[PDB]
Amino acid sequence: IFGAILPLALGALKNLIK
Repeated sequence: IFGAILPLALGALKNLIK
């Protein structure tokens, strides 16, 4: 759940900034 959504988004972020 949140412990899976929060981390996922945390990565998507890296996929945005790089």
